[PDB]
Amino acid sequence: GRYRIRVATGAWLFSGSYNRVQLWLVGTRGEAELELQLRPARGEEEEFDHDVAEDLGLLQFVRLRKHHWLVDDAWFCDRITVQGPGACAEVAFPCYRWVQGEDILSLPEGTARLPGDNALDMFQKHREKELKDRQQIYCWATWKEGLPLTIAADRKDDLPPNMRFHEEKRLDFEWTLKAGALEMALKRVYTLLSSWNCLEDFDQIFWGQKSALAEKVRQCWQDDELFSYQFLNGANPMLLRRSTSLPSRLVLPSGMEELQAQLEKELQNGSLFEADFILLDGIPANVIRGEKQYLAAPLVMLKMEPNGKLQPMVIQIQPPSPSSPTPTLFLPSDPPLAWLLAKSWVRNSDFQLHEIQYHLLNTHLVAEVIAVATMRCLPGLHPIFKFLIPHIRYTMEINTRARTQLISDGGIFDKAVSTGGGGHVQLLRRAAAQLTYCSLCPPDDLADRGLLGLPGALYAHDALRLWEIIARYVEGIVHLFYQRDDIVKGDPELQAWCREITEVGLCQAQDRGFPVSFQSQSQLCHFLTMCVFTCTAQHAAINQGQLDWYAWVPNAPCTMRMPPPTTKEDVTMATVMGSLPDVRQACLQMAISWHLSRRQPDMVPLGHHKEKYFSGPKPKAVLNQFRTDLEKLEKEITARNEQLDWPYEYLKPSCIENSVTI
Amino acid sequence: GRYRIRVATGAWLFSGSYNRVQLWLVGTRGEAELELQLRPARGEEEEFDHDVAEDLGLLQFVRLRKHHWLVDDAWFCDRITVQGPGACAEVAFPCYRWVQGEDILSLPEGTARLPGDNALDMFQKHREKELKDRQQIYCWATWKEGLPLTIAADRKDDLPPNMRFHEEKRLDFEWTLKAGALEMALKRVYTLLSSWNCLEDFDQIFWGQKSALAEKVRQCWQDDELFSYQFLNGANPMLLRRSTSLPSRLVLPSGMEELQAQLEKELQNGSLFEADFILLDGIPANVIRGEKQYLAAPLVMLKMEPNGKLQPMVIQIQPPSPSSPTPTLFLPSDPPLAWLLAKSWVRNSDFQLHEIQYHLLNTHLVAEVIAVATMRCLPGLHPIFKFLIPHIRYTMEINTRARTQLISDGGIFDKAVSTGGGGHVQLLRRAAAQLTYCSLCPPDDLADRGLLGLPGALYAHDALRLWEIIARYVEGIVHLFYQRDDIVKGDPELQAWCREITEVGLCQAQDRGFPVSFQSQSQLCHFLTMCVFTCTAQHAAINQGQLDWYAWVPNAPCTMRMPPPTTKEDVTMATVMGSLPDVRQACLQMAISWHLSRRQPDMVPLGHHKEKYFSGPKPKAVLNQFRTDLEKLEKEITARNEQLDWPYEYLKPSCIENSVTI
Amino acid sequence: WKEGLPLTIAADRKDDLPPNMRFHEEKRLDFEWTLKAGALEMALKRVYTLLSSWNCLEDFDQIFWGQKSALAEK
Ligand SMILES: COc1cccc(CNc2ccc(S(=O)(=O)Nc3nc4ccccc4s3)cc2)c1O
Ligand SMILES: COc1cccc(CNc2ccc(S(=O)(=O)Nc3nc4ccccc4s3)cc2)c1O
Ligand SMILES: COc1cccc(CNc2ccc(S(=O)(=O)Nc3nc4ccccc4s3)cc2)c1O
Ligand SMILES: CCCCC/C=C\C/C=C\C/C=C\C/C=C\CCCC(=O)O
Ligand SMILES: CCCCC/C=C\C/C=C\C/C=C\C/C=C\CCCC(=O)O
Ligand SMILES: [Fe+2]
Ligand SMILES: [Fe+2]
Repeated sequence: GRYRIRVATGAWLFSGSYNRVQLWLVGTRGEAELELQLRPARGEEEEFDHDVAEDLGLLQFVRLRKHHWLVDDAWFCDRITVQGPGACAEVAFPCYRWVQGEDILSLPEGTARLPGDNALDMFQKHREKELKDRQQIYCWATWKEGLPLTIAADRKDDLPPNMRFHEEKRLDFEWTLKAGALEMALKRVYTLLSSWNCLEDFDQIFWGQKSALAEKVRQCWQDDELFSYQFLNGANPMLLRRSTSLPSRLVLPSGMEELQAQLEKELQNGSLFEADFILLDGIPANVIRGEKQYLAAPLVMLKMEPNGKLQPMVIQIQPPSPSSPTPTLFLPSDPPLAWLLAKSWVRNSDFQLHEIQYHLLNTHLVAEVIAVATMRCLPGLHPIFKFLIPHIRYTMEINTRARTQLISDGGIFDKAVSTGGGGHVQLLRRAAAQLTYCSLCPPDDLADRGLLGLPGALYAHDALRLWEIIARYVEGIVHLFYQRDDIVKGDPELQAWCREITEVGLCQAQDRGFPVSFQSQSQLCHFLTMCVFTCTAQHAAINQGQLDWYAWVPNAPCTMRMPPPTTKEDVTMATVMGSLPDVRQACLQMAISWHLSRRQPDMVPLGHHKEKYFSGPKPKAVLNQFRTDLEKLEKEITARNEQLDWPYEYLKPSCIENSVTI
Repeated sequence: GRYRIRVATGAWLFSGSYNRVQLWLVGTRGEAELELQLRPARGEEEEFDHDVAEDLGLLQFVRLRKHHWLVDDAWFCDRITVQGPGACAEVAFPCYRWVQGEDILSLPEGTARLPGDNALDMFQKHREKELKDRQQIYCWATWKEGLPLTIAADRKDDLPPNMRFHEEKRLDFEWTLKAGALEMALKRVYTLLSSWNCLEDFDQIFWGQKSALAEKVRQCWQDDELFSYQFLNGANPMLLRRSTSLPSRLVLPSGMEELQAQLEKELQNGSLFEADFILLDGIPANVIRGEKQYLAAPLVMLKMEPNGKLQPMVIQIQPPSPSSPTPTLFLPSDPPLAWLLAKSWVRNSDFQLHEIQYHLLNTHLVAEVIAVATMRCLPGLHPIFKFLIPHIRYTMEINTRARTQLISDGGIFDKAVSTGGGGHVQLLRRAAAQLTYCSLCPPDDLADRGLLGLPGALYAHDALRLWEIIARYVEGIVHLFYQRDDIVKGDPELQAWCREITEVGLCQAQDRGFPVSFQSQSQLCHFLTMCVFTCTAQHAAINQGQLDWYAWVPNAPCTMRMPPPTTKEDVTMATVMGSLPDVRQACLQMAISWHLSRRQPDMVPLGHHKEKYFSGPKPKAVLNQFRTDLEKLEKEITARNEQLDWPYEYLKPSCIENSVTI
Repeated sequence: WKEGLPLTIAADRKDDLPPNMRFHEEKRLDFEWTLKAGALEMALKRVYTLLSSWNCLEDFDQIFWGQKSALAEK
């Protein structure tokens, strides 16, 4: 009758010394009440040997009440494990939550359970009560119309406590914000007594917030090879697509018959690629400190040479208009300053579409919709919730901090970036209309963009490998808990979660290929693979490259302070320098790039969450197989990268964070 | 053949993601090599299920090698527990150390073991090797001649890494130093545009660094009752002693026949007490910023009324000299300003003797001698080492920080305190000559001082209760591991530790009653009870009252800026105010009082160390009985204190830190 | 000064007042100096509370000094 109760504590803030807890061991045949004296230690759980006279049977719940606690005392309980009298099996009760208030917190038994039709079942009652509690604390908010809905939190303090940053993450985030502000102030003081008239003057600020790859970028940004390489394996690999036909906007003037012949030859050869930034057309540009920024919607046509390297054929900086039916077509054979300015405009547009569409919307906002819907509709007992909860860690707070500080009206995005000041919200709406289910799934996105089988598309290879590994993990968990298709259909909480993402969170995403329901195990598996890839791998691909490719500001301008060139002979070094961002906007670009792309000291690698929501050995085995496949993929990526002058490192699983946290 | 290895990690700093460890399970019949991937979590240990083909037998050692680690990566391993194939007993291997370098770290089996005469025994070889390693990293240093020896560390960075502050303690200590510096700067700015001519002007600085008891002290410091009460239950309860005879220095002039009759009546009644500050006689006073400080060696005679309250009879501020054969005898019936100045001089002298003799020397330096000798002569296998190691935590670094920052030449003690500037080192030498073994043991110290059985001596009652409880803990551990007297005598490491404290650390303390050897279990029990009380309870008594009694600077001046009065009629408010410290020294007194007496957020209550050095159930039971007695004593002290206008709270076991850390 | 209120002396500023109604030297100097002293003490209190939490009633002890009385302490 000796029950050993081990309380793993994730975090605590105990002002006093007597922090007591009333704990109930609720079993099938009875419950037992205990009084425990919490004295948590770092790295060690607390044991509590207690003799229970009554026969509790199989334990189903652990109930917690904080007994006469101070108001400032906080307790994040990781989990409670109970060893029976002679059972010797540590029955797990995962909590992973802040125990607040004087109310009883019920922790169900750690075996993941689907909802049933037995209303009298204790787990069914607990999951219904839990779902009501979650649907009252986790509410949807419309941040902007036409956008996917957010968590109902005006500020980070309005968030639910379980979605908050833990101490180490919050301290690191705020300290690195102060460090970036300090370094930017030092850079701006440094450039007060220096001229800003040549590209080498960007060396005056190119320090502290940079990488070795960023130094290589500073050495090689003017090369057309690196400019073309950025479309495949740069910060934004999400836009370039193979051309099945010449674009309609690509209007060639007279005398471009050689370029037309080359474009037709690349088209019939199947080596013609395009990056169309047409989503930026008609987007109002920012006005920063009374200075008008400028935006363009370029089209750049690339050719794939036999050596696996892309080469630029033509840049059209502006789409055709009634005012300008035939835009100037910039070529690599042009005067070098005009071609360099055209490449800088294309990379600036890539910066806009990368940060707004493919970083903020496709990864951050989609993961926040997944996070809110997972908390609202999937109870703690649900296997899909236990599967998804490590991959939605810190997503709500990082999106709330973005909405309050970065992308607010007057935020940091309105201080450096050309799409800011309201145009970025319209661009977010336009990209939300383009935010399809097909675009978020690498096999379908890369088949649609024609990037399958490309030897130099390192992102594409790594993303397909990550998708099949993550899909193996997903199908292992789902086939563990959903044996048949009718079991998937018969799960009301899962269907409610699917509707919450599609109908509610993504704002009627039926037309955009998102499912309203799951009719089979495979459909649920594909959707959850999309969720995990968006929360972990897509964000790592679209986020880790910010410092590598954006610390050198001329390689990817955050804004343009001059109108796009319409003639090639009129472009000088003064035109390029006035078109490039000033030192304040460039330093802000560098600081945000560093802050967002740096490795978090408390980061969790993909699949290596320490929180044990699942209790059974079979989901643990599926997770272990997932980790083994990730280490094998990391070995393959390292072996490939060591033989490359330009390694792709953003999709290494150790460097892929387990959720969207930054 | 499935060995489950659980690695509890106290702390880590992992820059990268692949921190591998080669672990050897060394048993009586063989050893097994493993490769473990460390991914530590807060509050949770790391499990590692591994199949061992060979029969290891009973496990004796766990060997650790860091396998290709980064230079900045650090790992403080708490302990390693191994569960056998079907044994089900978690064989513990406590480490509680920073794993540094590429060398193999051998962790013995957690059962405490005495040294044997079998040289071929693996534990004997390990403990000899460990003792050599410890005697090379833990060396004695002579900070000042005539003083007890210190750890060989010129700065805190020169300390052994296992004696360093952990992250939370170091951050809290440095942040509270910056906070105290900020608050003092604000107080000094505040007093620039205010007059300093009355006692109420000390209200201008009496904020932020104070307590409710300190406010009561500000309300009642001029009362003779509180002044007398401070000798029994104030910050310094270590000096007042019952008078068996009238002191020789108490020279009464003519006309003091009534005072002589009262002193004789109190002497024959047995209610005559004295606080003789004669140790301060001839001590050179500080010179702070060109202003000469002044020191006195007073004698104050107290009478115990039937209601249990002490009352002051006479204050002699200066001892008799050839120049002044009959010093002025200040009485409570004098002009009030002269009597108030005499009481302020007595309390200033109490501040000097409290901080130098009874805080720095009797508690901090003695615990540092115990700490260094324990590390040098007692191996990790030794039961007395496992007993003492929680009670020597942070002692070396707090003494090193004191020696480098506070009490150095030009340190903070030379900036506010009258004994500073070199005189405090001479006072430390004089108190070291008075530092007897009898003085550090409450039953003997209170019997010698005649404070036994006093109803109002709350410190004395709490100290005797703490001594008997701690002695029960000590005798439980010792009788668990030392069954006979010849076992105590036959332990060479214990005798070496005794010599290291007495002959080496305390600099030939034979004449001062410290033992050169242990001839019985009871002698070792009494000495270890002295060690634990000095490290925990004596320091708590002499340290927690600093803010309560010293935030109001006129209640206990850190320095005196005028010579002591020789006449009663010439003392004015100007004389008192010029005698009291200026705002800079008073603010420094307040800041140090707050910094030293505040509850550390990471503090370990007495007997509640989470580190499990002992593996057996019987030392755990002895520790549990110790904790139970401490909670019963805390309930008794709280029940006594709730009915008292002046509660004594410094010896509550929850408020007693487990070691000298501040 | 305001409609519906009792009427005031016709003086937009203190300098527009009749000279016989003006503060004498000691009163004016004391009033202005105590305004500067209160501004100084408030600046010091606000600097003090920058690095302190404001979540309990005892945090009002962080500012309860300098401008108080014994009755205010009670
Ligand atoms: C991790 O590093 C960071 C990245 C992004 C933003 C910050 C900090 N917030 C910020 C906002 C606006 C600007 S800003 O130049 O647009 N305005 C300024 N106003 C003032 C006001 C007074 C004195 C100087 C200045 S600079 C700069 C930084 C970082 O620390
Ligand atoms: C927990 O709080 C504390 C307790 C004790 C000491 C410190 C800080 N060290 C310190 C040393 C000397 C002095 S001191 O007034 O003797 N000198 C000064 N020099 C300068 C130099 C420049 C500007 C101002 C000053 S005040 C004060 C503090 C604390 O933060
Ligand atoms: C006898 O003592 C006083 C009582 C009442 C008012 C004053 C002084 N006038 C005042 C007005 C407004 C504020 S206020 O915090 O509302 N604004 C601030 N603006 C700035 C501007 C720059 C720098 C700091 C500040 S604080 C505070 C005082 C006293 O000295
Ligand atoms: C890195 C290039 C410059 C800005 C890019 C624009 C938008 C970022 C994309 C998604 C937004 C998500 C999270 C931002 C994180 C935290 C807000 C704090 C302020 C900051 O982080 O500043
Ligand atoms: C509290 C009254 C004024 C000073 C008293 C004198 C000496 C203290 C007694 C023992 C010394 C031990 C530890 C001091 C701790 C740390 C040094 C940091 C500086 C400081 O802590 O300042
Ligand atoms: Fe991000
Ligand atoms: Fe101390």
